[PDB]
Amino acid sequence: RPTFYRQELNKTIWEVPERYQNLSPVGSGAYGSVCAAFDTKTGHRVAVKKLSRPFQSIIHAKRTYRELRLLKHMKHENVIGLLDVFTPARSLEEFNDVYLVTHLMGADLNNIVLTDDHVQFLIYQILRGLKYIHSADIIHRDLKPSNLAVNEDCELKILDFGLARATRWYRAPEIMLNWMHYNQTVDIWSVGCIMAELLTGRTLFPGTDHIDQLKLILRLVGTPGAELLKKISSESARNYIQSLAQMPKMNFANVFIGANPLAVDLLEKMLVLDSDKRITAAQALAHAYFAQYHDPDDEPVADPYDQSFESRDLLIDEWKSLTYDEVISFVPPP
Ligand SMILES: COc1ccc(N(C(=O)Nc2ccccc2Cl)c2ccnc(N[C@@H](C)C(C)(C)O)n2)cc1
Repeated sequence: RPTFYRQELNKTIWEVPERYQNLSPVGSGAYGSVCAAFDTKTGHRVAVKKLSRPFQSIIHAKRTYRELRLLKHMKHENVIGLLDVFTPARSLEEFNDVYLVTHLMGADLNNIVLTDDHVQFLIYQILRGLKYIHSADIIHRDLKPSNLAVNEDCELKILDFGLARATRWYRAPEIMLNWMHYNQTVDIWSVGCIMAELLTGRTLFPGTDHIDQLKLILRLVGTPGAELLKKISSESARNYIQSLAQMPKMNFANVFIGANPLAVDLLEKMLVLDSDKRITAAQALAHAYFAQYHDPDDEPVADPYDQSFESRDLLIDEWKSLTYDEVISFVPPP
């Protein structure tokens, strides 16, 4: 066991191993706070996230355990993974803090203030990470610019995916309006929104609320034909769509006038209302727009991922002990 040291950063306390030096606060949440640091063992800059109150309820506890499990599993260049996990606790009984460490990333994409080959490379890498996450049967559910991290080199990683766990601007219409049996393609919608906005410089669908969001989406993609209408189980939703004065599908060339037409065509395949008809991440990577980057021998899939725990309704101590086990059993990357 290594030696630890305490300091007090901006209202919060931090006890981290001596391995990590020069913590500078970098952001925060009800979920946790983050510091950049220097990792004396590798010479690299890293990010250490302290979870806020990991075991404050059975739902905090289960979330903690979810995040750790997911992260122990994610091993892909375009996905945030786990360099380290540690607790100052020397026993399960004193176990009440969790710290997570990964490579430090310079910025996120809401910050970015793009050209065609920039859009190509960034979307290519998101899709490549999503292909991997989707293959473990994980759905991100909240892909947005602020969740995608990027260096000045334009290397990109997805943060905070998985697995259970305005944002509404990038949300797919089926998840928005509470058709609670979606699929992985909800993420492909978000990707279309992100990509639209990188090429265009504005938010594709800036809803002021969920109803308005839906109205903006229907404006571009048109109201469902009977084919999609018949798969809508809720007369609430069905009637609302069937109360909305009809609207035609716009031609994407006009709305994304001056954009590479190959991007216009990808977007058309991503931004379909019918999630049974939406292109998947693997299909998207093979689309012509990414010809400069696609390589079917270097778009790996994931080991299968046991998320059975998700149906379990356990005690706080139970979730806490399971999290501790995972911490103990952690095997550093080479
Ligand atoms: C496995 O353990 C970690 C360790 C750190 C993180 N992390 C964050 O959670 N950051 C973050 C997220 C939301 C809001 C503010 C922040 Cl600062 C990271 C990871 C890498 N790089 C960053 N950079 C910050 C500066 C960012 C660009 C995301 O704002 N944050 C993720 C997983």
